[PDB]
Amino acid sequence: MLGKVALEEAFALPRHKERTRWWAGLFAIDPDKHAAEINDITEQRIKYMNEHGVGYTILSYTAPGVQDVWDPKEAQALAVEVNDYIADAIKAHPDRLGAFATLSMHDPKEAAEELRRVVTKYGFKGALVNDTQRAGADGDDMIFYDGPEWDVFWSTVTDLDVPFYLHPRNPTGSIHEKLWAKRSWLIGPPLSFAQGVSLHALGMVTNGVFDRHPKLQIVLGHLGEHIPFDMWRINHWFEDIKKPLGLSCKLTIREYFARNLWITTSGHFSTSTLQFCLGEVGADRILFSIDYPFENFSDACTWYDGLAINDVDKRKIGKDNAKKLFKLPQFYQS
Amino acid sequence: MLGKVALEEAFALPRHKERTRWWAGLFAIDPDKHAAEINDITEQRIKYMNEHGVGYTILSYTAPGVQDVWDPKEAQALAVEVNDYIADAIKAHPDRLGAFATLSMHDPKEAAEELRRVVTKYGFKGALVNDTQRAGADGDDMIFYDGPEWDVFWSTVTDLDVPFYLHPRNPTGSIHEKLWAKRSWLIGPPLSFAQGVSLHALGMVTNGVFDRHPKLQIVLGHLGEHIPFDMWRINHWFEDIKKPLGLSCKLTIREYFARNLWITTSGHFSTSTLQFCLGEVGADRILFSIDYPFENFSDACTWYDGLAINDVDKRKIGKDNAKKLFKL
Amino acid sequence: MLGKVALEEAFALPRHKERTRWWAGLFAIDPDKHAAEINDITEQRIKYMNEHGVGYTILSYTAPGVQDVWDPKEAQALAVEVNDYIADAIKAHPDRLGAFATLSMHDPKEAAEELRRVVTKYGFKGALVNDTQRAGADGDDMIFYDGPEWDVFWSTVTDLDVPFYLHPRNPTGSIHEKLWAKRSWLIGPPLSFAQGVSLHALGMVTNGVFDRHPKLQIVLGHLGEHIPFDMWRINHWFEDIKKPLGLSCKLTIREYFARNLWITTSGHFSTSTLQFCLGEVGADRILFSIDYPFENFSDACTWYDGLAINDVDKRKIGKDNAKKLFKLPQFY
Amino acid sequence: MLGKVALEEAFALPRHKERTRWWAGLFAIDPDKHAAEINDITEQRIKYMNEHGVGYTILSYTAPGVQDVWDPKEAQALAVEVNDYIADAIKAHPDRLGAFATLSMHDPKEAAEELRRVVTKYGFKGALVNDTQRAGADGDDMIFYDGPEWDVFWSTVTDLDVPFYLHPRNPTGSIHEKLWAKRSWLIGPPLSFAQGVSLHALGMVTNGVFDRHPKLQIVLGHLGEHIPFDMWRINHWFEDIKKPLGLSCKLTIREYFARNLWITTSGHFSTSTLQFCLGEVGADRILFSIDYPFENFSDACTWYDGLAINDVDKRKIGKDNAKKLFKLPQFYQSEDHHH
Ligand SMILES: [Zn+2]
Ligand SMILES: [Zn+2]
Ligand SMILES: [Zn+2]
Ligand SMILES: [Zn+2]
Repeated sequence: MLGKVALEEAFALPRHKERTRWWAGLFAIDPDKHAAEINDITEQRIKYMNEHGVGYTILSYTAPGVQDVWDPKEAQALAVEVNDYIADAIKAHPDRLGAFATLSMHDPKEAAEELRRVVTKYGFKGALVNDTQRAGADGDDMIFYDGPEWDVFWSTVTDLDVPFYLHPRNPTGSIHEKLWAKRSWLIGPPLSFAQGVSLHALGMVTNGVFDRHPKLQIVLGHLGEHIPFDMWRINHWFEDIKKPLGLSCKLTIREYFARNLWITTSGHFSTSTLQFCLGEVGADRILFSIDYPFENFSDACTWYDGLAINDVDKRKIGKDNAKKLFKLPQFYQS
Repeated sequence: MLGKVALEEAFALPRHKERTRWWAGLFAIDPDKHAAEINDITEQRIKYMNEHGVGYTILSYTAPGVQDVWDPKEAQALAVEVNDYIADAIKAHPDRLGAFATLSMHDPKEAAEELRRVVTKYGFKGALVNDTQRAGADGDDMIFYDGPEWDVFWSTVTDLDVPFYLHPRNPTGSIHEKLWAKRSWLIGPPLSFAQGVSLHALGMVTNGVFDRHPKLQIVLGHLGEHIPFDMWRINHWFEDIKKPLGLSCKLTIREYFARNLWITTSGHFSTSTLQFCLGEVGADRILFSIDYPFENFSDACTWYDGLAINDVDKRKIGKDNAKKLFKL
Repeated sequence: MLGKVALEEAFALPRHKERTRWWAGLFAIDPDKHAAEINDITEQRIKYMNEHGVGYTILSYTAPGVQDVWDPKEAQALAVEVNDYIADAIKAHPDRLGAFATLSMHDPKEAAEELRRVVTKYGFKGALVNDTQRAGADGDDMIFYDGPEWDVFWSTVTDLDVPFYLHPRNPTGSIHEKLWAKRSWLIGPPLSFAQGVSLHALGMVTNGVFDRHPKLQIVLGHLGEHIPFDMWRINHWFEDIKKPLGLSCKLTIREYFARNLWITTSGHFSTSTLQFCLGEVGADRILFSIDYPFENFSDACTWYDGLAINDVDKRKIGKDNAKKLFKLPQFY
Repeated sequence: MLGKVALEEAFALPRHKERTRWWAGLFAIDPDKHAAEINDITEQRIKYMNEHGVGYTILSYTAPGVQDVWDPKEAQALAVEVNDYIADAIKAHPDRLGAFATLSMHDPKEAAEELRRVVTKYGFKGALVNDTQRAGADGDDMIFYDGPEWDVFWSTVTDLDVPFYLHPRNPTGSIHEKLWAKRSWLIGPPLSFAQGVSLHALGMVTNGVFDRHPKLQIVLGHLGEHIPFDMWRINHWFEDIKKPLGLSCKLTIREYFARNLWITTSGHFSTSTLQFCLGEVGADRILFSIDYPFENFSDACTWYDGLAINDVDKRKIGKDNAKKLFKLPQFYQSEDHHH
């Protein structure tokens, strides 16, 4: 399939040589290759897109990124620097590249203003945030976005009518020490990533974010970070036990997955899991994505192009869902 | 289908009735009925079994159980007390009721001896443990069982050749405060339970427990506590990235699910997820279970009895897999 | 779920006392209740709709119906009689009942004119035809609609922009005797029905009906009459073998199922097969239906309402697909 | 996966090479290659097996084969010729090649005697028959095997305890004229094949063949010739409607699929349909198959080797179900010449 759209696609700031090499060494068997590709915006990245039937990618800042920065002024300065950098870096290829906003999430009003700045000025397509904001004087705390103090931010997101991609981050601080340090091969894609995002997303559900902000679109990578596996079980326990005991969110978990939540295929090129999600989530709410350069184009795209599924859903998941959700202009081979 | 076998089926101690009823306020819409049913062994429990086609259930101590007790002497005494209690309580129904061992997991040698004691004396079918053992100052510490100090325990488990059921427990202490207190509707079946068990089970995988103890059978409830959903993703990251970087476990995740792991249908009466698991896990390693009394018999058994799947797999999952695994 | 739409729902003419008795003797355990329910249009049928959350049903003439009549003038007269009868019988329930055209398919131009007559005069939502038209002396011949001479009829269907539901018919004549008489319990839903419809519908594909008429919408019951089970196998043999050897289809079989074909859940209340069809066909092309009164409302509707599937597709399949495809107005 | 076993794998007689090459013009893009490969037993065939991880194949006579021959004496003589031919042709490779019996099915006792002859003398693994036997004048009649006169045959099959593979055959004669001549692109794999076998197999079910012969094992290719798609629909209509009206078979359709029927993956390299069949049929009754040379080894084996399903079911379907059902030699894989 030509003209696919992918949107969990990372870049790094070239000056961050040590940080990029550190993350590369934890996520890639060839870390110098990883570094070259996460730094490149317009050369190898577009050659891969041309080679593998990808018309358009929406770029986002690497994890942990700004969500690792616990000093609010340093975090804000890095978010601004990243946003200005990537807007300029993609300027030559508006037919191939868009960007998501990078945000410091220490303060709701500040994040709202920066999101508004770069969506309005640069035409960014939404925001991508690496789960909770690392915080505290020494980086031991974390900020979730499901409390009412974030209403001023979520109302900006819905006023702009752009999605928010809730990406994972590595575990840090006392949580890292107590749960993960002694089984550290589970940090990242094997388990820790999905546990963080699913906690936060279901926090958004059960703490009323989607009730207060019913137009809000939240995107989850990796086929939904475990959640569809338990769609039956979560729904049974919410509807039959937790709501009788006081849970007051207005809709069912299935209704939130129909109206507010999306899942992507990033890093999860599983035909069997995708077929399962056709039932539990539905092709209208599933988006192709790669997770480049943590994943390579060939793996994602040979898998997707090879899917022996119906042509309507293959087109929707491959590009047409994203074209409508992100209001995309005509892009290469759209 | 008649003669079904279920094995994530809880009881509590009668002397804890008030405590039991207090805690039931968070997960039972009728806490008085929940306390009555969890304390009952041979009356209502067997009546439900007879009415819903359950020939045999293996009973286990309710969560958090002994894993909530951070004083080692008190924990050990309670495990002993519970094991003797349930052996005596079920003794008149050998054809309908078995038991899993209850253990204090503060000390590997201590836990191995108590497991050996009750398996040999009472014919218990295995052990069931509610995830990590609370310990340390004020019970804020957590004991996982994937470190080398637990080899002496796992060696006793395989010597006895009985399975070990890794059951969830609620988050406690500072972890509870940091992650769950502000989104507490997610505590239990909605999310926290599976996050705990999958962390611990995949710690056993990656820290080599099944390589040092290849006979070991670990049973997971709730269709595998998220793990089968990511069978492809875990496998890809383990084989293609983590092992080249240094991960040293000898088998693939799929190989551990064929040799060492089992999943049950407890609290997960999902034809959709079960079908997905038929491909990713396989009918030979899936066991029916209920999670009574947090779940009721009618929900679990109406679902399973109505499953429109092939005859041979339905019988394997409903009873024959468990008959052979636990040698009933 | 409330407001469901069903559209493989049959009626008979009340004067046909014996032809209803015969058909019921093969496919119904209570011939009395069957006759009473297939004859009813506004009473027990709306009672069932009210008890089971069905907002609207599109009614169609029983099988084999007009396709059993090999005398063209008797066949055309029955299609006219049926079309006037049902349009009258449903007129006081426009928020609950619609109708498909009944057609004699002896002649493309004749059938076209009658379809245009009843769509224009009564607002019928399409046509429903019970597979091939019996023809010739004794009625042993069969008229298929995939030849170029049917272009004027399919051109009418796409001009009116209404769907054509290709319903099964029993096996008759020499074919019945040679293949079905000595294994007659397979006649109908067990096997014969799907073998007829799949032959005809795949005839339309490979003889170019959808290439000449790209806007044409054909609806198949019973989750597609076996075809989705072989979507991979048909696709492989068409693309890799039949097309190098002459098959001139512009599109793949999957593309025709995306653009021209639909399937319904009539008489196939199988969660297993539906889930499989979400992959092979897709929720946008699947329609709830019952096959009343051969099936009862309770079986179809307790199954559908109970489906533990995503909310978007449950709404689309249950009602919203049909609302858009049949340009249904406000109803409940 | 090495050591895979396939068993819908055809050959033709060399003396028919010109007729074979002609007919391949309709179902092979390179009919010269098709004729060369369907006529070869030990060279290219085994080379493909070596290259693609196939340890063992059971060979059978191509369709329509003896079922096309409506003179009973000619058909019997051909079946005998074919059986002696293939037994001799495969005899040096017992760890790579087995054979199914080829039968004339004009007369039950004659067919039973030939099946017994070649199972006993040659160690054939079962029978493979291309649906109904052409009979009568002009060969326009059809002999089905679900009537009571075939009981003597099915008792021989269960006494020998070998399976019977019910393979398709092209439509012929008047049925071909009436239904398929004007939509000839549906003849074969696209539709006609499955319609024939499913009618015949469900005739066996509803006419009580598996009640009179409960040990009988019938194998269906192409993931069951449509039938599992309608497992729910067939079961509902059998149990709730047709049995009250007089259908007298004793078990459900699911019970026959657990006890008497097998399906193979021949010509149906569909992860989607296979997964569906895991639920409706179960991995214990599913067998890998290729349908060579109509299908090529690369298509079947790259698909099967790439399947991301649980290890145990993959081994059962790929070889272990067949190793037990057809009593393959222990250590046969030591001869697999794997690359
Ligand atoms: Zn990522
Ligand atoms: Zn439990
Ligand atoms: Zn009907
Ligand atoms: Zn074949």
